[PDB]
Amino acid sequence: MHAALSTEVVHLRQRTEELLRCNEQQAAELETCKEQLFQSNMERKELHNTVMDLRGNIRVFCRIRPPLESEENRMCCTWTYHDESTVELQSIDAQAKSKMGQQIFSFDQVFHPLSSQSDIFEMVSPLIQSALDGYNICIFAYGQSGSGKTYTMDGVPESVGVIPRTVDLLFDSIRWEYEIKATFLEIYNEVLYDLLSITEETVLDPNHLRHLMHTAKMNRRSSRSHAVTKLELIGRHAEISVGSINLVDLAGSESPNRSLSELTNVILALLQKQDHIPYRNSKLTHLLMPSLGGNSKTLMFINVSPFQDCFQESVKSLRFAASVNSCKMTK
Amino acid sequence: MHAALSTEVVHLRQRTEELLRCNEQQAAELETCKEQLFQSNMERKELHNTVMDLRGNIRVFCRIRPPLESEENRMCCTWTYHDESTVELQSIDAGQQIFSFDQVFHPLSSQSDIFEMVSPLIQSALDGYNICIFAYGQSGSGKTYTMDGVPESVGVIPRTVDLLFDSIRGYRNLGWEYEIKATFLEIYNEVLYDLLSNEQKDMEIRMAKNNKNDIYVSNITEETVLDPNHLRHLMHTAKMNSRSHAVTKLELIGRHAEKQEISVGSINLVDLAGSESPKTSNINRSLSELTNVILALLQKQDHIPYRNSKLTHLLMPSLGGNSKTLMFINVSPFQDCFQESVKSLRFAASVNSCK
Ligand SMILES: Nc1ncnc2c1ncn2[C@@H]1O[C@H](COP(=O)(O)OP(=O)(O)O)[C@@H](O)[C@H]1O
Ligand SMILES: Nc1ncnc2c1ncn2[C@@H]1O[C@H](COP(=O)(O)OP(=O)(O)O)[C@@H](O)[C@H]1O
Ligand SMILES: [Mg+2]
Ligand SMILES: [Mg+2]
Repeated sequence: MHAALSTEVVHLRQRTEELLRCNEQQAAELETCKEQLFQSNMERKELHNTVMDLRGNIRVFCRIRPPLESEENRMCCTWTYHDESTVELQSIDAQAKSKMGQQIFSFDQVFHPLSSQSDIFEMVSPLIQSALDGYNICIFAYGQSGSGKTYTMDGVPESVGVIPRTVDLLFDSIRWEYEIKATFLEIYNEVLYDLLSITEETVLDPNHLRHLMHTAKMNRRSSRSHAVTKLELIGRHAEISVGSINLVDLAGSESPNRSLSELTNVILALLQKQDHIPYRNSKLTHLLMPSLGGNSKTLMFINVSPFQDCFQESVKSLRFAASVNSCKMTK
Repeated sequence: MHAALSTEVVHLRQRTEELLRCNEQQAAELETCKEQLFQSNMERKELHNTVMDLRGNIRVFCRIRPPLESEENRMCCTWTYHDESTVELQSIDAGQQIFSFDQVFHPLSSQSDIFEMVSPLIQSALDGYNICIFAYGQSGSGKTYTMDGVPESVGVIPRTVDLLFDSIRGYRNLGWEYEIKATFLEIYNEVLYDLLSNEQKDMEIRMAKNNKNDIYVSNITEETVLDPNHLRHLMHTAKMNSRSHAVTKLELIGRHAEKQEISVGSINLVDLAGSESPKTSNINRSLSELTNVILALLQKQDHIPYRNSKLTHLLMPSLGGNSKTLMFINVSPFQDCFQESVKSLRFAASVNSCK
């Protein structure tokens, strides 16, 4: 019995130890693997930005939101992702899939419904920073109501969002003298509201802005209005670099008041009709003019719903998103 | 005590079991992380190649060298750098001379400046692309100092290698193992010469083994670099060995055991012979043949006569397709080199002339 037991003890001891060093071996590799994956991710993004710049074409991002717990029984259409920038959608009924069929679109980046509010911002960040270095950055969220425009731009108190993570980046990148001119307005019928037509107030502290913004979001079928938000920056250091971080939140061009229809006519003009562009044919287009044409980095979000009942609309959205990413921004 | 050993056996089993599961869980993590790293690297390579395409798959640069300390008063012609792409020159003792490049390096541009144009292509070579770094110009323009450089200021090749080993080291953290095939040769009068041997012989350019498109130089010395010391040794052995072309080829062969993937690319650092006009008591063919192959590639042609010159045949698998080429046109900042400097630069005109 002694011998036998002895044999076990020895065996298990070697196994325990040989198995222990193996655990360390992996941990070392796991640790290293993360670092490398992290370095790889960082590279792709730097390169993804270099690429989008040299291209010139206004950046277009697709964001596909996940279904809310409420609509737990709401049918979804088939979604295929060919890679980081190409997304396809197919209807539940095959009688439409054969007749024209091939609903595949390719943008600068497609966000899966699992994407977080950070995975989004991390792609917008570069623009926000370039604002300080003297650049006019614009960014809106086209899409049908219920798609995610407001959730992307503003977001929810629980999580966050573009606009407000933007401030945490607008000040952090300052830590040279920087003066900021916050601005809020809205367009229901075709008139401007809030503190404007007239002006704004200056930013003082991150809290003051994080508040000034919350102040505006108050006083808000229901949302067929564009939510713009200007943010002029001032570079002194002591000739004065100036850049604005425009933030627009479109209404929704879903199957129907119709200002968005004039925005598309702009996009089309950004290619053909090089002669007179319908910039001055919409109160929205006018404020977004220094973005669609003039030297300015424009980033648009294309919010879409994964629901079948939204198919026709998703396609209209995706389809319009394609032409926009075709405009070669002068810059 | 049997009981004592008996109790240790149970606890050792509990420990082993609890250990087995910990390791198993780490395996699942590791595999996933490895799977994501490879894909992530695959997209990074794609993104990198896009940037190179955008900057141009065939770029031409100008590099004017500073006046030599061996002549304070030998004349310089009237230079005038219009932008960082255009440059002009003018004679003093006998239209307009204005040429555009992807970038113009003046006499103050350092070797690092030059390498900043190449550095990105080393990554391209490790990602399976074939690069061609060319140094065109008349004797004295600065071709050698550019490509090889000097010990006080190493040139393209030495920097390329240094970057190469560092990047190769890093890649091991992704599961990649890299090997470098080095070959050094000289082309004088359409005749190749091995710079790694003393034995006079014959080396013909035959088709590769795994591809009727790749090249193969029979009787060539193909060293498999063991480490930077080995390579260092070779490069020195080779320099020790005018009117010919010098070609230092680095073949980057990466292997990924786990994914069973390979990545084969190559850097072709060429030191073209002088482009001047000969006298009495030719190479200017393998040279014109080279510029034409680059011009032919630009105009996107079909029937390219690579096999025309010994050089264009050798670099054939690196002059077309995904391949990237940098043409550093060296120039002498002197009046007596006006005609030639204009000739050298004039090539840039033909390059961008391709609408
Ligand atoms: N990406 C997302 N992840 C989680 N929830 C989202 C996401 N996008 C939108 N939502 C939620 O979906 C609903 C519609 O979003 P919302 O921004 O109001 O659509 P829109 O503003 O385009 O009409 C809201 O209930 C919102 O809080
Ligand atoms: N950028 C430079 N800086 C300092 N010296 C240079 C530079 N370019 C060329 N030279 C020098 O000019 C001379 C010309 O030789 P080289 O560069 O090999 O010319 P080539 O290859 O065109 O025949 C060499 O002595 C070299 O060291
Ligand atoms: Mg809304
Ligand atoms: Mg030389």
